[PDB]
Amino acid sequence: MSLRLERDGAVARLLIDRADRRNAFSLDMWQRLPELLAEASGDDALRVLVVKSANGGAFCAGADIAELLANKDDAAFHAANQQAINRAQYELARFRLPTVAMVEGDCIGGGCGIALACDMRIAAPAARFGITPAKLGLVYPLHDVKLLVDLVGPGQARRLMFTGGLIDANEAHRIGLVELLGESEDALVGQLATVSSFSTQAIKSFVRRVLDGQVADDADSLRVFASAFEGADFREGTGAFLEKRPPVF
Amino acid sequence: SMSLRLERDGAVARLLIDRADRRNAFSLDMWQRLPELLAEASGDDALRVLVVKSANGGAFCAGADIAELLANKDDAAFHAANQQAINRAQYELARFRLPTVAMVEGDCIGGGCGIALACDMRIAAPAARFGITPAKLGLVYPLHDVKLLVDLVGPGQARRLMFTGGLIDANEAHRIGLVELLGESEDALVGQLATVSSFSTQAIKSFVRRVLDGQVADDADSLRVFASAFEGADFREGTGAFLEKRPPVF
Amino acid sequence: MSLRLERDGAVARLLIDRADRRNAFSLDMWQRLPELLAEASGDDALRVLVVKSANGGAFCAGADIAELLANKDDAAFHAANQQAINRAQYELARFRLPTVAMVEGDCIGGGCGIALACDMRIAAPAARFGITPAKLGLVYPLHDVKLLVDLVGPGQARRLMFTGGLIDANEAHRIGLVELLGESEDALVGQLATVSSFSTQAIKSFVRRVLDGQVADDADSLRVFASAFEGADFREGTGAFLEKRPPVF
Repeated sequence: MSLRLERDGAVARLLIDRADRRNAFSLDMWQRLPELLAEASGDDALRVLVVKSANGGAFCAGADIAELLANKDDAAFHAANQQAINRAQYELARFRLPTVAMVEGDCIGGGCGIALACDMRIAAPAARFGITPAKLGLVYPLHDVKLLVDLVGPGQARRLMFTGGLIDANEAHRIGLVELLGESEDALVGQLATVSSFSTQAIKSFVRRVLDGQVADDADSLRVFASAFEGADFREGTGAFLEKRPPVF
Repeated sequence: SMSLRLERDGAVARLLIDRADRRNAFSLDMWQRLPELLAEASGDDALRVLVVKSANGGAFCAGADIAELLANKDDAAFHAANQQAINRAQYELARFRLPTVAMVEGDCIGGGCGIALACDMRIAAPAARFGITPAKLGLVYPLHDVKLLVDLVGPGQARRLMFTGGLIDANEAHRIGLVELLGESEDALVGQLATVSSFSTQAIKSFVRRVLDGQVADDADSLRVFASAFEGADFREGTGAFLEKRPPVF
Repeated sequence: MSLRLERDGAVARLLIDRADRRNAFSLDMWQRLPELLAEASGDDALRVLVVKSANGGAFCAGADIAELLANKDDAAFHAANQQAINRAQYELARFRLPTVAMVEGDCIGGGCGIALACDMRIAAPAARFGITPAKLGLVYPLHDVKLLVDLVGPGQARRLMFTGGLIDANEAHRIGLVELLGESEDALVGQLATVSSFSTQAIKSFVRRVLDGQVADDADSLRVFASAFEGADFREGTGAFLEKRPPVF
């Protein structure tokens, strides 16, 4: 399959495997993505989801161009495609566990949307980023405009979206589009896999609350904080600390 | 008075600050003039990008006309009118319908920094310097402009600059996100901005403004705007040009 | 005297003085902090508050570990500690005057919280930063999640909070966690102490309104702006300029 899930204990990988079209997404792939997220989310052992190319190279060149051109006069297709992309983007960005995009090549348009929906991004030296709807007279979904502005601010967001020009790995790192430069996700994934999954999931939800406009602590966020002390992970943390050993979460 | 003037050149318009003998400092009449020139530029259907720059290079804008400030220091009526005129100019520049670029080649201070902040993006040449200096005279900065600054550089850097009134150079402005690009000239960027879809740039600019105004999710309107693109002439030109392996002419 | 306040005219110093526990905070230090803020705030001569270690080295290694372990099953302690930390953080972040954190060593967990609640941070070359609740199965308070996201954005915030990994002074500077690199706060403090305190206090409040979600000027903010022209600092600013002398605010 051109989009598949691999589950390897604490780590799952969402793999994009369509090298002959530079990992371009078709409508069926967009529709499939939420199903794979649901499969991954149902695994209690999972600690981190990695999104990456199955074969290195391009991360995702964006829209399937043959599909775009074949359906350029098809209103039903455009509506279905809009909904599928928006669903996929919405769900990926709110996946319960930490998510990492490993970008080793071109990450364009809808591909950039996928990367933006992950919690953090690692860029290898060949990585390139761009958002190109202005080159076809199209718009970017507001959900994804917000993901972009959240990371790089409105100046860089407009620079990228108005021009549709590509930027390289170092510039993406400089402007905050990617958090890390590196050849592999292994080191980061190792760190993410060993911490408390109670903590990561709760903190992830707090960050989302802040991004959705929450300004101060309220009764619920105070309760979530306090609930940690009743949890098994806190008991493992304190027990491990007393025994001078690493906690095993 | 031609201390602020508009040049319209097809797809590109230039809002030129032309008061070299006062280092491009703004007087009240220039603040009044600014939205009038924006209205003229906006009425042009052929326009694709507005560039804000010095007519003569050097200083972009050294801030408030100091002679005017001192002469009117006890004049409450002047202060009221000046506050409202500046706030109108800033508000309108920040919401200009098309892409705007500030080309900064020298000192960009106070209200001058306000103008640069109200553009969509900024390019800084090597001699560009930036500062917000109201704390040196016991003044405040408008909340609208505080927000423009915090949007770009965050509250730590915003407070560093506004509390001290100290200047930063082009490289530090670039590092903290006050300017998006370093360069001697706007020509390359303007060329890119002039040749993309103006349907796209205007719609996207409005989306970014909705996000900055606190919009969190897509709604009926934003979903409609997105869908409307496929009914547009620019999309038809885009796909037609792609099939013919030629550049689109939007 | 683990936490103490020095008042030196225009400059006050909140000094963390517990070197034998790497400046770790106990409950009583958290409770003492707002009392010292109230004392500082009552001084009309004050222009800037500096938060720093009394003895260089670590800024604050985080929670008093012996205290944490001794109270691991004490619900009353957890409630009191949560309340004290949140109050201290809330009040420090809203102190009426400019605040500067001078970080010369490790700044971890609750220590990073204190640093984040200052207006700006200077890091010396040995400074290191980390937020580590995920290593103990705990959450970070939403107020402090917001302080972090405000500075570094959601990507870097999640990188730091999910891994609990430390970053060095240069990376903290690169991602916007600290505003300045330097060995000493003296130059910055000199600059802050000589500007208008009418201006700094008013501007600080405007920045806070923006962080709390204010998007446009309103009657109140227009009024605050206009009120500057009736103030003694504006008269001193213009009078000094006319007399070609430095202003004395």
